[PDB]
Amino acid sequence: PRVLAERGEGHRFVELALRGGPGWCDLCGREVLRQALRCANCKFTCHSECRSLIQLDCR
Ligand SMILES: [Zn+2]
Ligand SMILES: [Zn+2]
Repeated sequence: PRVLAERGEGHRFVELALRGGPGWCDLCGREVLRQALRCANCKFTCHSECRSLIQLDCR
């Protein structure tokens, strides 16, 4: 249903619905449990708590 995503003044980060499929924090390279934030706009599927550490602008 949710077609629009909170773009904001920077990264969009598309919440990866982990309802059966795992997620790998491309940033670090480990396994992600929580709704990993995947900024397909430039970055990738990063860890939820890691998103706060990523202060990069939307390339
Ligand atoms: Zn971005
Ligand atoms: Zn991480």
